[PDB]
Amino acid sequence: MSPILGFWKIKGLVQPTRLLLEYLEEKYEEHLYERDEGDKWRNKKFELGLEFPNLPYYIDGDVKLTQSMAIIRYIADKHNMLGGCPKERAEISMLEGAVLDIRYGVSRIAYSKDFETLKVDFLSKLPEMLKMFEDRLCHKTYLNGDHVTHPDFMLYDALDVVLYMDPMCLDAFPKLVCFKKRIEAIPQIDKYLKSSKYIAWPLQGWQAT
Amino acid sequence: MSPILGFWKIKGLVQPTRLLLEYLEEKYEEHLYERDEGDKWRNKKFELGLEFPNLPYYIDGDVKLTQSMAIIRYIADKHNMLGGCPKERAEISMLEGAVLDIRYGVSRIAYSKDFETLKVDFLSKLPEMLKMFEDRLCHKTYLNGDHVTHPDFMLYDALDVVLYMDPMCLDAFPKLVCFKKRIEAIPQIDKYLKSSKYIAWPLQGWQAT
Ligand SMILES: N[C@H](CCC(=O)N[C@@H](CS)C(=O)NCC(=O)O)C(=O)O
Ligand SMILES: N[C@H](CCC(=O)N[C@@H](CS)C(=O)NCC(=O)O)C(=O)O
Repeated sequence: MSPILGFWKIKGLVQPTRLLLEYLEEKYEEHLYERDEGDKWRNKKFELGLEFPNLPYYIDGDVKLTQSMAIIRYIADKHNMLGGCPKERAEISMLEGAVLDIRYGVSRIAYSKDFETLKVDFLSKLPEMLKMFEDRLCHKTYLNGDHVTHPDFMLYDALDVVLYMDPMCLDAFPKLVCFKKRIEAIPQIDKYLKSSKYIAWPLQGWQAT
Repeated sequence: MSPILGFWKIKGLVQPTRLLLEYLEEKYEEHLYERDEGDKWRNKKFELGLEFPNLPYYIDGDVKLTQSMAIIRYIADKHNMLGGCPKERAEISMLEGAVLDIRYGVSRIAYSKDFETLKVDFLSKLPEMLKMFEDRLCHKTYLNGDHVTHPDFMLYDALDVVLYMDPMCLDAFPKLVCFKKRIEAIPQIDKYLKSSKYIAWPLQGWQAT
């Protein structure tokens, strides 16, 4: 059959994956659970055949995956986009785990209570990470070269997110602010963001702060 | 030259990498910073040539990597151990991101203050993850088959850790308790754990709780 991706109905960690799939004009159906269907899940949580039930999940009829990072890499690997050799592949991973630092850093807090108190403690160190990227896209169109690569989409995420936390963190960093438009300027990505399938909110679990 | 790995002087996220390297009888020198040398770092933090300075780092004279996960995968990829095809590689990733859930879950708290209060909230959900593994090693010697694979070592980590947090979480889960001995029963892994290079404490940043 044609790919079946599932996860809640938000952005969390599936979005980067959404964008990528979309970017490759891939065919896929979505299983979305609401703010109240939190049990509709609890039921099929096993019925599916995942050796590691969790969210999001992906069934290829060729595979049954859990773990968000594993899902996106797969979709990638099925397009040569993972690498060419040890050196390059470990380079995207580096880029990968780099974009992560931001994102996870965004939730290791967002759910807690001292947000307004811990975000400050984050925002102090935020720019030191962001800039690193800046220097990357200085003489490059996308984090790796002329071709795209999932990390590009994963970054487009961290950014869209942070920019709700403080729409100024990117001024000092110009090239990044172009990377965003550059991405949002890919036909594919456009057709999506302007349609119905696009989830504009929330960024995490409805429960979050 | 011969590989050069660096990180603080603890376990954190480098250990799984340590074990693996050791397992492959690889040659490598270690850059270890003490509890007070927290500035000895701050200096070379850039002097090195990492496009994404952070800890741990690895210089192959072929590459300069940051991001712990990227480092271990590399060492792996340089031994066919990463996969064979899309399906299998995304399977180790799944196993990968699975072992992660435990470990990170162990620090998203360990540093905070309500440990003794949040660990309970963790330990309630711990077994639901652990068991998943249990069912994996039921009819297998290691998380993937007869051959080893880095995730095996990453798990041997989560375990050695948790078992300081509550030495009973594994009783109900027998096969895992064998996996531990099974691992600690690899000549290589033995020669290490019983030597000087082995770091027995702490599991995280000295600062931690
Ligand atoms: N580290 C994540 C683990 C998943 C996770 O944290 N999932 C959340 C999304 S906010 C979900 O609620 N999980 C389902 C569950 O707890 O059973 C991954 O690789 O997918
Ligand atoms: N997600 C980690 C990022 C690193 C991290 O959290 N590193 C800690 C180890 S406890 C270190 O202190 N980082 C150095 C720094 O902040 O400059 C990775 O992939 O390596």
